[PDB]
Amino acid sequence: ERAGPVTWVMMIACVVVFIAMQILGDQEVMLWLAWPFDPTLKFEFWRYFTHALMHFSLMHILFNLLWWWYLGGAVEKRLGSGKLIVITLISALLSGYVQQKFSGPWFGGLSGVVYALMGYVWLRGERDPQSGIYLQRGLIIFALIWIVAGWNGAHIAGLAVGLAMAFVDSLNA
Amino acid sequence: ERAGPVTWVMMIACVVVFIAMQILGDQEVMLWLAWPFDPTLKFEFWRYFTHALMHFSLMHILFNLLWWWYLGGAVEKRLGSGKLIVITLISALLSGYVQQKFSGPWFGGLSGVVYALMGYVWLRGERDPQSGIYLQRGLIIFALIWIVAGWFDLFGMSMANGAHIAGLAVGLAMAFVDSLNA
Repeated sequence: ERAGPVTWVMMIACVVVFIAMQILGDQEVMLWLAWPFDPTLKFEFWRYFTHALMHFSLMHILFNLLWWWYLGGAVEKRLGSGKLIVITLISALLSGYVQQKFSGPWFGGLSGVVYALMGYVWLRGERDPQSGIYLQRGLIIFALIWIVAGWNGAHIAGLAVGLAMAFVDSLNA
Repeated sequence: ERAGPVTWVMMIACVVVFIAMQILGDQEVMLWLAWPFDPTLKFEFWRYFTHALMHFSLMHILFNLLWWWYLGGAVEKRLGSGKLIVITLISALLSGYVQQKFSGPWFGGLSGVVYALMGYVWLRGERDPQSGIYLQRGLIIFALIWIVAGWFDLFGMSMANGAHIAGLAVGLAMAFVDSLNA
């Protein structure tokens, strides 16, 4: 079993983004991918999303990609790539907007999306067991500890998203 | 022209597309602007949004652009273009997903985003009256005489449509969040 394209291309890219940042420096890269930090840049749409692709530390990228590898691979595997992409896009945007709103356009990371995967995977397994998707009991808290690991709101919004779609999804059948 | 840049470009973009669809026919333009309909296109990212650019009838694009211009406008003036772009992006995404999910990839319209702006606008005025934004009581009602003139003043069945609740949810979300700061 190998992880799907979505899950893979995200990991690799975030590794390639960390790439540039280490070399060129955090500053230079965010100058390129950061959430619109000036009106002049407001129409540069990629910015609404590319901020997820940026990490500032070893631990930061390491845990985010582990949660993304495990959750993100399970979702793409059982429910498909489309399901992963949307959860990602919406959660990246929502969280990005809540972050930008309260603390400035200078941030980066795949933690907003991770929290969405945590709320989506966990919720479905609980509501729609047979669906195949669920958050392993042991890992519930390597992650609820990643949920309580931070105490954030730019993380709640993302959780809300995961939770939202998961509700919709365990709402069909 | 008083309407801001976002509001303005979106309307022009919709007219330019509707025209093209007319032309090349709805089929062709969807081919290009429809939510990914085949794995081969899954990574053509514009598609996840561009679906909102297409309309299938005169009355479709009309009321859509009317509410967009009335509502979109207001937001963009009183709250900035950023606020309108993000509302447009998150609601286009969440509502197109729901749609696709339950009814496939062939759709279109700016109705999902209209449900979001209405919800936001309305909700923000009710919670943050002073923010300056609100949905004119009559207007609110030209939505409610309507949820209540298809639901109550009935016609079809119940227009509380699949993709329109997610769109609404988004706006109600961001509104609830913006009326939460102060």
